[PDB]
Amino acid sequence: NLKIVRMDRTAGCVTGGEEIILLCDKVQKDDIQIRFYEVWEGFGDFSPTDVHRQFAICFKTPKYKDVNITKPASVFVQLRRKSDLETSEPKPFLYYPE
Amino acid sequence: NLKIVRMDRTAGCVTGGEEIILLCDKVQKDDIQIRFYEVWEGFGDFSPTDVHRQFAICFKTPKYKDVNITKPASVFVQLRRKSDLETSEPKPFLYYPE
Repeated sequence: NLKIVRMDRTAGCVTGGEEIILLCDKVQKDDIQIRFYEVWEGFGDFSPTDVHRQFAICFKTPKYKDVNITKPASVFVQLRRKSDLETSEPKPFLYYPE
Repeated sequence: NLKIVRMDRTAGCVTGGEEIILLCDKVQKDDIQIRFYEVWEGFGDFSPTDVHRQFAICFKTPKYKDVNITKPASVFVQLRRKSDLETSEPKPFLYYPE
């Protein structure tokens, strides 16, 4: 089962598109997503080639639901397997205004 | 043989101590170093537990040789095996003034 071991950033701008490196326990590159949620949900933008040897993922943050927030919005991020929707424990993530 | 596949930062402040995540091809956690060089050399600060499943390394940058530079200093970074001193191809890295 799924685990986010580390992320180099736990915050990002509401506009999205910012690169993060996430370290995970073993995943399958074609059966993995990164889900940001609050239910609002957005997905990390990456392809299977951005999964590094099943143990890391380089991705770009999704745009948050509201790019006009005036203060930070606390969300969660989890790994999720596409096939059976199994998830990791969530990590907090802070979206901040532009 | 050794390869730096990606680093989340390719620059840092001369004072060192900044966290980087490096993605690499397979290493042994007890037989790996990260060497910054220009011969001046400094080493990434990490322990074997900071090596993630042999495919990534979380480390802190070394302090540069001169913390009083007034413009950026271009150095190289390589993986190096401690046992036999085998190295990866170098990646450029820019140190910048405080």
